[PDB]
Amino acid sequence: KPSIVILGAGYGGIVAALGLQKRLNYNEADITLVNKNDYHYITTELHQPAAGTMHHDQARVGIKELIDEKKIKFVKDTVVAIDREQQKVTLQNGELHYDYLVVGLGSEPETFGIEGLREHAFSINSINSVRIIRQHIEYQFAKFAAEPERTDYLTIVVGGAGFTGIEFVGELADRMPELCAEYDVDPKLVRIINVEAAPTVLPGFDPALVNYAMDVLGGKGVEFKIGTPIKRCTPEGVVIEVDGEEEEIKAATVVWTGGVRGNSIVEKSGFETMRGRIKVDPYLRAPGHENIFIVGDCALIINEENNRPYPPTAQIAIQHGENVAANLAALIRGGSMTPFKPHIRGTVASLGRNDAIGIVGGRKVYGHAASWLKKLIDMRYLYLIGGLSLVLK
Amino acid sequence: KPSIVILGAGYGGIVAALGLQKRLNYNEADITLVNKNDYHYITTELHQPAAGTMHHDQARVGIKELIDEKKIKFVKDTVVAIDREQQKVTLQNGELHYDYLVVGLGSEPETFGIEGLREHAFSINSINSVRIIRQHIEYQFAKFAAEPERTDYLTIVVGGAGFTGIEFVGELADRMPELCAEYDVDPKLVRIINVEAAPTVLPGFDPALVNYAMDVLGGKGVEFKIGTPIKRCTPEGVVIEVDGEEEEIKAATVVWTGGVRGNSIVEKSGFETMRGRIKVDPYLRAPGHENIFIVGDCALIINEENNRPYPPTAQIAIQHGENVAANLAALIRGGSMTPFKPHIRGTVASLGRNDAIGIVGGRKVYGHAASWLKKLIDMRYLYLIGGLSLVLKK
Ligand SMILES: Cc1cc2nc3c(=O)[nH]c(=O)nc-3n(C[C@H](O)[C@H](O)[C@H](O)COP(=O)(O)OP(=O)(O)OC[C@H]3O[C@@H](n4cnc5c(N)ncnc54)[C@H](O)[C@@H]3O)c2cc1C
Ligand SMILES: Cc1cc2nc3c(=O)[nH]c(=O)nc-3n(C[C@H](O)[C@H](O)[C@H](O)COP(=O)(O)OP(=O)(O)OC[C@H]3O[C@@H](n4cnc5c(N)ncnc54)[C@H](O)[C@@H]3O)c2cc1C
Ligand SMILES: NC(=O)c1ccc[n+]([C@@H]2O[C@H](COP(=O)([O-])OP(=O)(O)OC[C@H]3O[C@@H](n4cnc5c(N)ncnc54)[C@H](O)[C@@H]3O)[C@@H](O)[C@H]2O)c1
Repeated sequence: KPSIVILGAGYGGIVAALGLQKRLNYNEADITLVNKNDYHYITTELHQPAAGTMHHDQARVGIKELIDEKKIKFVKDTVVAIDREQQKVTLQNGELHYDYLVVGLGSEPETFGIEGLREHAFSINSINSVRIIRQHIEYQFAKFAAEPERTDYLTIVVGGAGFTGIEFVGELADRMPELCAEYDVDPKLVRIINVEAAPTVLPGFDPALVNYAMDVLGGKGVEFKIGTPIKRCTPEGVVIEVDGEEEEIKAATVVWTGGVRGNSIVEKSGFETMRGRIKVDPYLRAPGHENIFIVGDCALIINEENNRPYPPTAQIAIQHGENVAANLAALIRGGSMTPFKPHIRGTVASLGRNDAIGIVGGRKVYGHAASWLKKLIDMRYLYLIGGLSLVLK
Repeated sequence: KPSIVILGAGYGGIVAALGLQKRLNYNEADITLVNKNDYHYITTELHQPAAGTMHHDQARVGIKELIDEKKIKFVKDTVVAIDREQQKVTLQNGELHYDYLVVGLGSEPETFGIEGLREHAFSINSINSVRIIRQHIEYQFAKFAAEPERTDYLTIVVGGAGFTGIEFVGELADRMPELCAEYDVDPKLVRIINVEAAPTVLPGFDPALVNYAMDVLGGKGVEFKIGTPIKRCTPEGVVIEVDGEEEEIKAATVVWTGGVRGNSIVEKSGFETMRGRIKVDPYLRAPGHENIFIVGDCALIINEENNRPYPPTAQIAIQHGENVAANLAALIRGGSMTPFKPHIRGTVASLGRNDAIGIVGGRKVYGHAASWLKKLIDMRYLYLIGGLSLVLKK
C-alpha cells in the first residue's frame, strides 16, 4: 500500500516502472506513473524524423500497451512543482502524493542565456518538436521556388557539433536529394552549416573517428565552422564571432544542439543542482532526502577514477531505472539496498542512414559495421521494454 | 520568314502551339514558345495538391516532351512587357521580335484593394503556390501539438465561395482525417471556413446543385459564411463584416479564391482592358491590332445569344488555342480565317475525391457519376496535348 510516484516515462522512468512491474507482487505497493503525453518516445532516434528520413510514429510507443495496469496506475498530465515537505507533487490538472519519489523528467535545452535562442531556434527533444522542425524546413523549401533570390530558405544552421548535432546533419544531408527533387531546388544552392564553439567537432572524442566523421559529412555537403561561437540568434539567422569580429549568417532554419541541462522543475523545487542535475549518492538518491530517487539526465554521477562526470545518455539512464527498481523493492520489503555501479559499454554515433562511428569495447568502429551495431543496439532496447512484439512493430 | 511568338504555356498557349505544330510544314514560319517554367501545369487540378490530396507532379508535364523541337522553339523565361509599337517583347533574359503574337499569360489574383490580402494570403494559381499552401497548412498543424491553446492553427479560412473555393474546401475536408492523425489533432477542433460576400454560395449557379454542395460539404464539417465580406487580412487572420458590424476570425491559414483578373503585363503594356482582360473581336485578336491574338483568361468574350459574358475557364481557353492556330495558319497561308464560335459543354465541380456536382448538357449530375465524368473530361485534355502516352502517366 505505499504510494510510489515516478515522474516522466522516459528511459529512466519507463525502465524503473517496468522493473517494478516484474519485481513486485499485486497490491504490495501503489505505483503511479506521470507523463506529459500518453506515449513514450525513443529519444535516441529523434534526429531522423526531424530530418524527415523516418516517420515519427516509428520513434514512439503507447505507454498503456507497455504496462499491464492494475499494478501500475498511469497518469497523463504535466508536472508543475514538487512539494517535498508535504510529500506531494502538483500537476496542471491535479495533485499527487508520494511516499517514494522517482524523478526522471529528462533534459531541457541549455541556451547559455544566448539572446533569441529560445524564441527563434528549434530543439530536438520531443515528437512534437521534431515534427515542427521537419515541417518548418519543408515549408521553407516550398517558398524558395517563388523567391529564388532568398537562398536563406535553403540554409540550415545547426548550433553545436556534439553527437546530437552531428547525427542530425548526417540525416539532413541524406534527405536533401529527395527534398530538392520535391521542390525543384538546385542541390548546390543548399547549405547545411554546423557551427562549433570548440576548436574541434565532437570535442573530447577520438580524433581518428572525428576526422572520419567530418570527411564523410563534408562529402555529403555539410559545412563545418569550428572555433566559432554563436553570439546571438535572430529571426533572419544567427550571429557568430570569427577572428574576434562578428559575422552574420542568414538562415531561415536554426536548430540548437548546443547542449542539455537538467529539468528546471528539479532546480526550481529547491534541490541543490549543478547544471540542473543532481549529484546523487551511490544509491541514486537525492542528498538529505532518503525517499527521493533521481534517474536519467536529471541524475549526475562522477567517475571515481577520473575527475570528470558521466555524460547524460540513454545507456546510463536505462541502468538507473533498473537499479532504482531493485532498490525500491528492497525498501518496500524492508531490506538493504545495492550501490549503483555504471557499466559503460561502447558508444556509437550515426553519420546518416548507412554510416556510423564509435568506440566499442575499447575498439574503434566505422562504416556499415558501426551502422548495423547502432541499429542492433537500438533494437535491443525495443526488446527490453516491449519484447519481440515491439521489435516487429 | 514570319515570326510567330506565343506568350505563356497554359491552356490557351500550349494548344495554340500544338495546333500550329500539326498544321504547318516546317520552315514556313519561325515559332517560339515562351514560358515562366519549363513545365506546363494542369491548372484545373491544382486545388488537390494545395490540400495535399494529390502530388504536384501529377498536375504538370514537361513542355519539351510535348512539342516538336524542330518545328517549335521553346524559351524558358519571364515576360516583362510588350512593345506594341516596335513589335517586340522584353524578357528578363532577352528580347524577342514578332510578326504575329499570341498572348496567353493567364490570370492574376484580384484583391480588389482589400488591405493585407496580397501580403498575408495565399492563392491557388501555380505549382509553386500550391506547394507553399500545402506545406504551410501542415506546418501550422505541426505547431498545434506544442500549443493546444492556439486553435487558430487548425482554422483555415477560404475567401470566396466560387468554383475554385468549393473544390478546395472539398479537398481539404477529405484530407483532415489523415492530417489530424499525423499531428495528433482532435478533428472536432479543426475549422474549415468558407467566406462569401454574395448572399449565396456559388452565385449564378443552379440552386439545386448549390444546396447539394453545401449539404455534402456541411456534413464533412465545412462551415459557410454567406453575405459576409472580408474587410481586411492580417497575419493573425481576417476581419469580416457581419450584420453591418466588424467581426474577427483567427486563422493561421488564409486562402484567397475571391476572384481573378487578366495578367498585369497586358494592362501595363498599354493595352485597353476591362478587369485586366481584352475584349477581343470575333477573331480573338486585340483591337485594332491585326497581328496580336489573345487567348485564355486574358481574353474577354460576350455571348451573342445571351449578351452575358463567358467566364474565364480552361474549356474555352482550349478552344481559343485551336481557333487561333487555325486562323493564324490560314492568315500566313492565304485563307479567309474563321470567326470564333465557342461550344460550351457541361461543367463539373468536385466535392472531394469521391463526390462531384455538375450540369452537363441539360441534365444535372451528382455523386460518383459526376466524379467519373469530370475525371474523364480532364483525361480528354491530356490526350489532346500528349496523346495516349501522357494519359497513361496518370
Ligand atoms: C537525437 C538524440 C539522439 C540521442 N542518441 C543517443 C544514443 O545513441 N545513445 C545514448 O546512450 N544516448 C543518446 N541520446 C541521449 C538520450 O536520449 C538521453 O540521455 C535520454 O533521453 C535520457 O533519458 P531520460 O528518460 O532521463 O530523458 P527523456 O527520455 O527525455 O525522458 C523525458 C520524459 O519525461 C516527460 N516529461 C518531461 N517533463 C515533464 C513534465 N513537466 N511533466 C510531465 N512529463 C514530463 C517527457 O514528456 C518524457 O516522456 C540522444 C539524445 C538525442 C536528442
Ligand atoms: C483550382 C482551379 C480549378 C479550375 N478548374 C477548372 C475546370 O474544371 N474546368 C475549366 O474549364 N476551368 C477550370 N479552371 C480555370 C482554368 O484553370 C483557367 O481558366 C485556365 O488556365 C485559363 O487558361 P490560361 O492558359 O490563360 O491560364 P494559365 O493556365 O494560368 O496560363 C498561364 C501560363 O503562362 C505562364 N505565365 C504566366 N505569367 C507569365 C509570365 N510573365 N511570363 C512567362 N510565363 C508566364 C504561366 O507559368 C502558365 O504556364 C480552374 C482554375 C483553378 C485555379
Ligand atoms: N551515440 C550516442 O551515444 C549519443 C548520441 C547523441 C547524444 N548523446 C548524448 O546526448 C548528450 C547530449 O549531447 P548534445 O549533442 O545535446 O550536446 P553536447 O553537450 O554533447 O555538445 C554540445 C556542443 O555544442 C557546442 N556549443 C555549445 N554552445 C555553443 C555555441 N553558443 N555556439 C557554438 N557551439 C556551441 C559545445 O562546444 C559542444 O561541443 C551528450 O552527453 C551526448 O553524449 C549520445
